[PDB]
Amino acid sequence: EWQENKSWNAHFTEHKSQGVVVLWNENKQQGFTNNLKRANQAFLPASTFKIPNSLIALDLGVVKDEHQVFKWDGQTRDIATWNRDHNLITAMKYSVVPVYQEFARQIGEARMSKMLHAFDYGNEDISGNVDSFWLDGGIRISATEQISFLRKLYHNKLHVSERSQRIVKQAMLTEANGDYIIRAKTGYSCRIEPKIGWWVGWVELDDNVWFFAMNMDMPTSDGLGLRQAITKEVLKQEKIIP
Amino acid sequence: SMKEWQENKSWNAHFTEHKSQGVVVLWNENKQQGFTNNLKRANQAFLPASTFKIPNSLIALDLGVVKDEHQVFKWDGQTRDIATWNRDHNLITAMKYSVVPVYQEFARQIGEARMSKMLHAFDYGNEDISGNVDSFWLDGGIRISATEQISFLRKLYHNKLHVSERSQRIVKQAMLTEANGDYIIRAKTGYSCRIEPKIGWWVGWVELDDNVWFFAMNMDMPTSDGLGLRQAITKEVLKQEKIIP
Ligand SMILES: [Ca+2]
Ligand SMILES: [Cl-]
Repeated sequence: EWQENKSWNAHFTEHKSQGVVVLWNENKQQGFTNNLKRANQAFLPASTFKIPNSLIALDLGVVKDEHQVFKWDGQTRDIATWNRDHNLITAMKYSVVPVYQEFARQIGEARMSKMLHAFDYGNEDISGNVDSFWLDGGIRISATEQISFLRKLYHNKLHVSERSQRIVKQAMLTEANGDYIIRAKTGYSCRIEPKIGWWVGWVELDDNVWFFAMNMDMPTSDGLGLRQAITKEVLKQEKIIP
Repeated sequence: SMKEWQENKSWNAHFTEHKSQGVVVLWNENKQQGFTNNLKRANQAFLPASTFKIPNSLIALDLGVVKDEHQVFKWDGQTRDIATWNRDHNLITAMKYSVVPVYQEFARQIGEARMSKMLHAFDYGNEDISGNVDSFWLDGGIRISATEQISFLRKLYHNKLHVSERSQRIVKQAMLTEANGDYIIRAKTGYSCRIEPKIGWWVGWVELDDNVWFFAMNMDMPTSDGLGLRQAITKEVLKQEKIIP
């Protein structure tokens, strides 16, 4: 079931914003959120789509392994970290859109649609550019739907090879210490209103796993760090992390 | 500057500062070159102690003794000195807390014949497991040097060991120790505390955006009070060489 804890809204309004956090306790099969309506509202996934895009590119052989080098095309884009060679690990880390646009072109519309239907990923609608539909096209996915998809990935239940799922979970690694491991992906939907930031993933503990998906209003890029900061505030307050 | 192995005695100051002695060995994967404060000790073979949990994990996975990283190894109900051992574990947490009893059971199930054959294929150390099948890495005959640990770890990193790619990916997951926006460390600690010379170990690697740095260190450990020096001295070297900030 789901519990709504409206008191968590303060975590957003104290930053002059609005948003949703969704938590899932895997051992207890219990969900929590500050806002049930928005937890189930579907938005563009923006660069959180790099999780399914990575899986499809690996399973089909577009990407051989996490070491294959994708050479910079020599065109200088706005984010300096994009203007260099990458592998799957660093393309995820710096959210290198052009590398993933090339993945999508090579996958093709037909195979992309077939795979997203098999994943049950959002509204499964890739209209718009084959190479940008997750940024300004027709695909929409909610925070609760992100949890469902991530749970399948965590348990190697998606209809792609076990190897592809293990490689993407490695590439999602974001933080690790003696208390917890976070595997996750950020997103920033900055073209189509409502402009929002995403953070989706999970926290591995010794004894349990907490899945999470959050999004928040993002009228400018100045607030992007609040995606992880707000989430961690909630995790700390609830004694999931120290 | 073309030498495969180069001695840099300036790192000794990190040992001297902590009234300690030992060896740090680094390997720059992009440049295929190595660095150490003590070439002689870098090539001296010691009991691996709990750094042996890396090969032991690989063998148990590949033979099916361990199904995967979620299988639960129930506590046998016997209360031992390290409190974190006295509970149920999986591969991730058994590696993290270095739960010896779990891996002793692994070794008994693998058996001496299959254990010997696998270490031979791994070319691991002196490949000699005389002693108890269940404790030879703690007080038996197997010995491995720091440079030999590097070579073995490089094989693991590239999935070049003879076991399945899946077994190798799982163990590399279980070796995860630290990760942030600057680096990822996959490593395993050890403490040889039964047979002289008593020593501590830390072996593994540091993943950067555009390179990997393998490391293996051991140091004299007359009592357990200095165990934190294994990571501290290693990190002091990594900082001096600008590998981590
Ligand atoms: Ca595959
Ligand atoms: Cl990992």
